[PDB]
Amino acid sequence: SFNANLDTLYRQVIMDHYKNPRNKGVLNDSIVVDMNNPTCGDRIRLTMKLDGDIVEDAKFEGEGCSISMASASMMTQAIKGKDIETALSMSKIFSDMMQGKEYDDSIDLGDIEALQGVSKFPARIKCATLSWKALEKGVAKE
Ligand SMILES: [Zn+2]
Repeated sequence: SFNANLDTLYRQVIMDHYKNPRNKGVLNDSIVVDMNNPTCGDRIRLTMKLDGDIVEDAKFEGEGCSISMASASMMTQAIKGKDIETALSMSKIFSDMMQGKEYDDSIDLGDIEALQGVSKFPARIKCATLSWKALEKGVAKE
């Protein structure tokens, strides 16, 4: 069916980020945040190189389900070059998309919109948010 094909296309984007992750590794001279989601057993180490308040670079290492690792990939791709304020606005928009609301759709959220499917399964919301919590934890360390 058509809804099925659209779901499959979304899923193919998510699997592209899971099997072709962006920004894998660990940055030198960076903020390091470790974060884990015991409710799925996902763990991530996010590093961020900030130029003042500009996300100059962001990498992650980790192990978890397709959702958490794909979300980390999409987040690192989406926030690079943005200021902290914009990254946090993107985090709030993503949270709203996760909660099922009408999120702000006039700022570059890139690949992240494929993760809207996950609002359908509440238990998987934690997977999708792991990286963003690390991001927030990262930038509340100034
Ligand atoms: Zn998970």
